[PDB]
Amino acid sequence: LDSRLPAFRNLSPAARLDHIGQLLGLSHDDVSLLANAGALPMDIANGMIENVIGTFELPYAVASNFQINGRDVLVPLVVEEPSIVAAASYMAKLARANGGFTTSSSAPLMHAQVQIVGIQDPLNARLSLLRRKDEIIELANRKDQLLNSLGGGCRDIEVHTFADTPRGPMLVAHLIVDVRDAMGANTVNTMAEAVAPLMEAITGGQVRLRILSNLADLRLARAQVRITPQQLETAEFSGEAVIEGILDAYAFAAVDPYRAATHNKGIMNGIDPLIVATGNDWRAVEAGAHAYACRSGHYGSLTTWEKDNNGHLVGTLEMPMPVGLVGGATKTHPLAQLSLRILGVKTAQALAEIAVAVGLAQNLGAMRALATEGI
Amino acid sequence: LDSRLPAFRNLSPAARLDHIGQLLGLSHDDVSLLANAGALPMDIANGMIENVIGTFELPYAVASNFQINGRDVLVPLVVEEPSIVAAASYMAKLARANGGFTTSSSAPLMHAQVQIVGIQDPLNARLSLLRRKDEIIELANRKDQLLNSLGGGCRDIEVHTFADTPRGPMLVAHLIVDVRDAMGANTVNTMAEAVAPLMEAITGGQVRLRILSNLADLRLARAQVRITPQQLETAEFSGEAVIEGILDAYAFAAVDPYRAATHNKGIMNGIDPLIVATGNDWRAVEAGAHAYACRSGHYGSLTTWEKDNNGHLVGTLEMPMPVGLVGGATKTHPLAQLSLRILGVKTAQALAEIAVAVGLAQNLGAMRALAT
Repeated sequence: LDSRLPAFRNLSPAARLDHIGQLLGLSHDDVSLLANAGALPMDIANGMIENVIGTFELPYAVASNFQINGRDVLVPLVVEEPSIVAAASYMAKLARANGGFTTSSSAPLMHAQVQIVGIQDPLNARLSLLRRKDEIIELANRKDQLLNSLGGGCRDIEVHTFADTPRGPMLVAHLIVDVRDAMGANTVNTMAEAVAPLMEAITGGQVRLRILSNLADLRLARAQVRITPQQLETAEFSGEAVIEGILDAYAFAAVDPYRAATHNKGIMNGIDPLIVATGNDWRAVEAGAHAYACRSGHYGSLTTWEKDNNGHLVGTLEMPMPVGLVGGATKTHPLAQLSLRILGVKTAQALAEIAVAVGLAQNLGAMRALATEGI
Repeated sequence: LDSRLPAFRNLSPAARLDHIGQLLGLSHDDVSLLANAGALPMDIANGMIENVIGTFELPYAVASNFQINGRDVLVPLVVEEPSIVAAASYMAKLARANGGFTTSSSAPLMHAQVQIVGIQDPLNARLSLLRRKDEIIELANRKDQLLNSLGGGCRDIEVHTFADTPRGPMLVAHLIVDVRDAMGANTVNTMAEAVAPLMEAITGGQVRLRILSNLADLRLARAQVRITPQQLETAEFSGEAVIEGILDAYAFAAVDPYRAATHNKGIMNGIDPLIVATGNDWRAVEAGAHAYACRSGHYGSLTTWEKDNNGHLVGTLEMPMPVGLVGGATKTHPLAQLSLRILGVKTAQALAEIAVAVGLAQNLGAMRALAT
């Protein structure tokens, strides 16, 4: 319940573990998982990917001070780069004074693309599909009733066209599916294959690809922070000046893709480590994050920074966050299961909300640093 | 070296390791590193990042069959998702028949950004900097004399302007630096801080940010592959039909960002694992890759696929690839050092070339699967 971890940064790893062991009430066996190497059995490892000849380790750390919608959370991170954990913890600390981080998210919605070719009337074919939308949605939904009972399932169908391409005219259907606590790939791919035949019948063309889109722009996670001028006071700068500089730094990233790429990288320095820690696919999160950053036809910043009516620094982070609590290595990796135990997350979207708060804090630290450094 | 690794997929991890051990001539000490857990000492781990309480493992695998510019290479990969290693190995295998992968790259060039504000004459200030470009380049080239004798160093300066910004007018200088075998961040950031004072004097404004740009578009790595129709016909599909479908798949990715994001993700499924294996920063490679994919204003495909004059399928992958043989975890992690040993790479750009070939092969497999 209290994530402030005093002196944590100077406690030996063992001491730190013990600590985390107590405030979370961790089981004996659970502490053993991080106290001795080899938590990932070779036969579990050998079953995960192919041509396995061993394992590879990265430091497992915990960021402190985080507070999500008023409640404290400890955050596990796996990465090789220094400063990330510290910066995240420090900004999280400044965040608590003004209420911590405020988050929210959309329903866990993923797209499954169903590409159709060979139709001479793609535009007309599109209306035929929309005409029988509910018929397509039902076929897809009778392929996984458990999910429907669990509160998920196909909720809609969008169809897009690309009549003129070097390869001919293309029609692309998008199955919109609520995947509850899964990242969604197989739930979605599965349904895509189940409707493909019916779509062929309705359009008269042939389905080419049936697969999820990593541009999960219907599964957004949101986070907000607020920092006051008092908190940003350094030896040589006024907390106000620093706020103004951070604003100049954000503007620079909003206009220059060379700065934006770097700016967003910092955001991912905070997010990716939590993804690995929970056994999730970091390539999926990365692709969705960057593709979304250039949705305006201009590669820009995923976060926003402004000075509010009180003169306070307020930042935002809204982005796609496809992540899961079940699925793949999230279940088979003992440490992934433990990370979820440390986080206390009950839904995939809850984990997603924590991800953007950490990403927002990481961006903040990076900018505060650059903004406060002297010539 | 012969990277066939026959029956490798079915050998036990121990057998696979021994096999990699003979084949490479690794010492008992080196094999010991993958044969027992804990290759990464806590005190090494504890010094790597902050608030450490332990370690986290991921499978360490080796993709087979790769051939770079005629020479065989074994490729280490660390990832949690299945199919990646197998797909990469299988496409590499098809690639050998037609010469394997042909690669190349630019010099290891990185940008260091030096943002300048507080001036009412940015456009004019820019010419003043260009006027003394050489004076700036030399100052920077002293902050790191070792780099220069190794064959690297600041090689140029570009200056860009942003006249109207809701925050005022902005001038941004770009130091172009050859970082040899480093990824470059600290080499570049240091030089940026060394010139910032001189730039302030020349423009009259004040330096805000001084930091490298992760959009490493001056450090590109290139890979090519060729597959014949014979190699691509299944029990149910004709090779040419398959080549044609792959072509339809590429076209789809070139126009639809929803497909491109997925298409490019697959490319990174192949690249990121090699990055982690060598202790490199995977966020840096990811950011540069995707930012580069939408440079034209439209988020598209990093790879290209075409049918050449003899009807053969030919793909390419050109993209920024900032990686290092030295720097950070690449040196302190015993397994990172071992991965470089297995790779046999002598320069950072050589590792970069292997990265795009693996990324190209991964994209290929994904597409062959879906059109099949």
